[PDB]
Amino acid sequence: MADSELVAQWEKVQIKTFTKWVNMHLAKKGRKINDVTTDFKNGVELCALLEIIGETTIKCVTNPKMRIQMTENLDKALRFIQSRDVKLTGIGPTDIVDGNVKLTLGLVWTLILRFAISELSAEGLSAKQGLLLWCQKKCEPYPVKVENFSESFKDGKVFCALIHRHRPDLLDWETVGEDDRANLEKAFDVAEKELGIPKLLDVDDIVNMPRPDERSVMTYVAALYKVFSSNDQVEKAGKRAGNFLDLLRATEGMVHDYEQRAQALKENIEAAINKMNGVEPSDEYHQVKEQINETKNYRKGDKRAFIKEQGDLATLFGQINSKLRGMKRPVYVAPEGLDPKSLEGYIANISEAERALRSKLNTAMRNCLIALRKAFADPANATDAKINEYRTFVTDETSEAPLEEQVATLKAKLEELKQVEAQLPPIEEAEKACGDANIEDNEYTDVSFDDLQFNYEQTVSMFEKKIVYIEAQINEASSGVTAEQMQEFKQSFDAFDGNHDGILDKLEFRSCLSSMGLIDIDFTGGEDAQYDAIYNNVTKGENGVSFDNYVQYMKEKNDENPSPEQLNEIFSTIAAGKDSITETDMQKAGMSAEQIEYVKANLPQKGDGYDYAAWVKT
Amino acid sequence: MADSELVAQWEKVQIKTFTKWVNMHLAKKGRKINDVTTDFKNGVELCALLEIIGETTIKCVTNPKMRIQMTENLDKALRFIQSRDVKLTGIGPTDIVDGNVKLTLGLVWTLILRFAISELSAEGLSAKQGLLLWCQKKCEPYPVKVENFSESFKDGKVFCALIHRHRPDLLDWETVGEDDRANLEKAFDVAEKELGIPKLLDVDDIVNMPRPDERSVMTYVAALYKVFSSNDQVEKAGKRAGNFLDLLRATEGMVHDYEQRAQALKENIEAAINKMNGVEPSDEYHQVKEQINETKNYRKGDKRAFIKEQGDLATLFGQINSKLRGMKRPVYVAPEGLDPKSLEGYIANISEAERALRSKLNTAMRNCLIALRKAFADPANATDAKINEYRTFVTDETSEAPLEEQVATLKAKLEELKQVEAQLPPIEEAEKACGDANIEDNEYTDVSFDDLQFNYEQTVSMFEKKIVYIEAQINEASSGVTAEQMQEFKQSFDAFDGNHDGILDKLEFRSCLSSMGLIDIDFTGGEDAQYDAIYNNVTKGENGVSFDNYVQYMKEKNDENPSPEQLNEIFSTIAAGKDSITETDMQKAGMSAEQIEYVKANLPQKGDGYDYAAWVKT
Ligand SMILES: [Ca+2]
Ligand SMILES: [Ca+2]
Repeated sequence: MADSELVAQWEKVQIKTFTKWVNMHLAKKGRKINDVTTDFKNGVELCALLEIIGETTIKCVTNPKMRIQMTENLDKALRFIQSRDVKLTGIGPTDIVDGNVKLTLGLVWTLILRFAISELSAEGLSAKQGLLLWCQKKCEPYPVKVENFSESFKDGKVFCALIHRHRPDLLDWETVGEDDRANLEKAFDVAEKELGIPKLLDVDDIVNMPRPDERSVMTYVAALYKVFSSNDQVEKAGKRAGNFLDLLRATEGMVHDYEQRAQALKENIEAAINKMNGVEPSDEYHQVKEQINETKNYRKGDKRAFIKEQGDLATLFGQINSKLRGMKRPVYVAPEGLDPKSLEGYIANISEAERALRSKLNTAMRNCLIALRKAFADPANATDAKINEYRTFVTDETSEAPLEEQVATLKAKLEELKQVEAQLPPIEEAEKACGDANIEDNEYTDVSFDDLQFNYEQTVSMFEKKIVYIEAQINEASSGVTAEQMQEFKQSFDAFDGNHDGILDKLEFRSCLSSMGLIDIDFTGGEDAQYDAIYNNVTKGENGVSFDNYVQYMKEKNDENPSPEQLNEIFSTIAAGKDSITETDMQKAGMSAEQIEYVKANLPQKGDGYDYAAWVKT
Repeated sequence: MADSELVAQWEKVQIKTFTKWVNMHLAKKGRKINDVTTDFKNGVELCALLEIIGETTIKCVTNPKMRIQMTENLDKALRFIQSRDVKLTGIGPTDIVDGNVKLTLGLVWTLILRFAISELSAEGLSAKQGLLLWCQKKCEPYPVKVENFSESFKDGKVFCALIHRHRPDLLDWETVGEDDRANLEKAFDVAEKELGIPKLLDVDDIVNMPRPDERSVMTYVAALYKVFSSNDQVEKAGKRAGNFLDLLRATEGMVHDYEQRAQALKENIEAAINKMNGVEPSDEYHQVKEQINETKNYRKGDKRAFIKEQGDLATLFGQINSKLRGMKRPVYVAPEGLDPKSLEGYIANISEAERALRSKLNTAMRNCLIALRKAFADPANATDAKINEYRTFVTDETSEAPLEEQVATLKAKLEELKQVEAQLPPIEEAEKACGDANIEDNEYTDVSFDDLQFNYEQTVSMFEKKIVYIEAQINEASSGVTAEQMQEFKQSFDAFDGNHDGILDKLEFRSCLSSMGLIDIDFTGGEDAQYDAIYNNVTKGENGVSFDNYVQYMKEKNDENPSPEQLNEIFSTIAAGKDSITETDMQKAGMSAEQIEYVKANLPQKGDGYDYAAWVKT
């Protein structure tokens, strides 16, 4: 009969915990019982416990005098119990009054089930088993087995499981799983101070006993169910889902922003490649420079922005994926061809498009450059060569032809070279072009434009000179001008003829004459009127100065000059016979001091006089 | 006796002309004679003729009464004649009184010689012959023979010769040489109106006679000699030499000016060639451009001036030579090596020096150019190639080596490439150089500097990424971070780390957190003080943010996130058992409208509720 001590010990525990359960409710009305087996005998404490948990007015006798009134009290109380789905055919009021142990404890038992765990029953499952299923489901991750209401809860790691499964903030879990005194005390303490569940079970007489009482344990779990089921626990569970949903919702915002922007970037890179593939490399320099310059704006602007953006997105996609890795949720997969690895390839492309464009533009500029240099070099080299061929021709004097023919030949060859004059202003333009295009190296020619202009002018003037000199040779008999002499007239005349019309202007002629100093008249209140008349005298009409008129004048002025014999007479007459010319003779003759000085300077002296034999020598 | 009519005829002419000579002198005192043979008989007219030509007072009887007084008169007159060198031993006063023809005419003759042509006699030459020599010398260019005083002067072209030889302004010469009446009348007329010589010879009785009288002709020539000998004729001859000397003197000025200037030009061209031959073609671009530019100043300035000056001088030398050709004088020969043909060669030279210099400068610029392009192209091509070799290496995943070794290998190869970073700023400088030197074509490379910088940065970042990911693989067991997961942390952290010190600044960290939105706290009067404390919480000291600290925080934040089973409970508790979550449950649970919207948006609906089987699925 050892299986008799265990039955008793349990009764001692089941009386403690069923008492601890009644006054937990009675307390809300200030009432209290000491022992369920003895304090329910008068009926009063049961009726008042029923009125608090059931919320109905039962007005029983507070001080029952006779066993009849105690019984009277219980019938009113038993009517209330029976009305709710409870079976009470077995028990009568007579024995609950007597204070019968197991029937009182069986009645306290029936009420508990109705008022704490009746909700659990599920068409094929008793109150005990539906509560057991509720324990079982809430303990799936935990290293406990929940198999009965005695053996399973002895350990007490199942009591801790029920609090951590519902509220992980109140008792941390991996600090559970060794001591049986500890984990229980911690759990009963947690339900007492923070859940408001009174310590209905003693910590010491569950650890001391081989198996705890099944009914006592069930009472506590039911109380635990009501607190965790409580409205406030639902509210706590609201805030928790809130926190989790909100993070996903901010993360929705993050995936939307990335999507809008990733698309944008893909589109923009695409736009750029169309532009780049589209542009066609110019033949013209200022255009190609402009095309080159264009690329530099992109490299400077957009290109920079496109790299940065792809960066930022690779950032965003990574960050977003971290957050879902963090939430234990599945990773974000970006729409086909908007993953960042895809995105990076797009950058690759426009980099590939740029490199192909500028290289294409590079050869353009190179080619353009070459063409520009040859646009001045090939003509100028053709032209330098032409003038030179004609230079050599006028330089050649091996001809054995008649002079009149040589003149005709010359003027004929002159025309050709004169024709060249028009090609000069195009080549000047082509050199200037090379200048604008910034080239300070030619490489195809040494020659310059100014060299061409100067060489041409010289060769043209060279022809003009040889023409006149052979024309004056032809004319020597006819007009008494030394061929040689004529050159000098042509030479002088040309060089004042400011235009090249071979006629001197009234202004233009005066300077020529003024140069040679033939106009003795100077200043005198500007007494150049004589010139008005001299101009007219020279030009018979003529409204300008003829080369022939010019020459006429000069021949006329030359005729005024005495011959050397005629010169001799003048001196003879000065000296009155003697060849020696004394200073006194000249002074008496009236000559200016300066004239005398020249005579002395220029004439060899014999004795007291100056001989003039050498001047007459010819 | 025909040679008797000629002797008479002559006497008739010699009386006319000897009379015409006496009263020419007598006129100056108002006195006059009609005939020398009859009016000298009284002596008075002779004495008075003697007193005018001799300038001495003889006071003879004006009205001689007796043949004795007439004779008396002549003795006084004959004393005066004899005193001057004259021979008069033959003639007496008695016969001159009688009126003897040939002796009177012989006495008139002797006086004429003394008072008009005595000057001519020259120790071996009679008065007649010295006068004849004087005629002979003054008629050297003329087509006359002067052989006697009769036959030679008959023609009269010798009388014209004497006036043109002395004064060519009064009777022009080539309008002489046909008519004998004409040329004589013109000459006698010229001496009458402009010389003041009276027509002592009749024009008609020299043309009518076979030979004119020798003595009559001589009388006129003597008179002609005195007028041409006259002071005023000397003065006229002064002005004439003046005019000729002065022209030479102005011409002296012209040869001096040319000489000073021709020298100058020769010297200056010389100076210029020394400069040109002296300059040495630079290796450096800005210098060579400067050397090129220098030439352009000369071509623009001096060169122009040197051509002009040589022109002007060729003008001056020609003009001067014309004037001496004009003066019948010998031509000016310029000092050896200052003739204009010489001068033109000097211009040739400096043109030759210029062409050699700029060509030499041209190849310089060409070379300079090439060097400059290769100074960027060869390094950049070396560098593009290096980075790419390292790119391929990090791209290679064929390795079968241990991970720890692969990490060591990687960081080791990373150092090398990190070293390159310093070569980048030199190549940027070398590209910029090419830019200043105005080259928009390269030709030796397609590559750019920005391409190098970007490719480098990408490859360096590529290494950093693969290092951390293999390091997180190695660490997975130790620290419960998905290798993959760690990247995201590194990825995010790096991208806010504004410097590259792998530590985030207080400012720098806040942005990172702010980005992810983990800091719920915002605005509230700037209530970021919590952050002060959160920063400190993250960084234990630490005065910055550790990558390990960063990661710690994130693991900490990740741990706060419930598992999918833990998520299930929260929903179970909301729904109080049923899997279907109604809107009302969530509203009663207290959840925000937005949370509810997300639930509906994200969760498949069964009946009246929203299932959460898929979220728990994992
Ligand atoms: Ca003109
Ligand atoms: Ca930093």
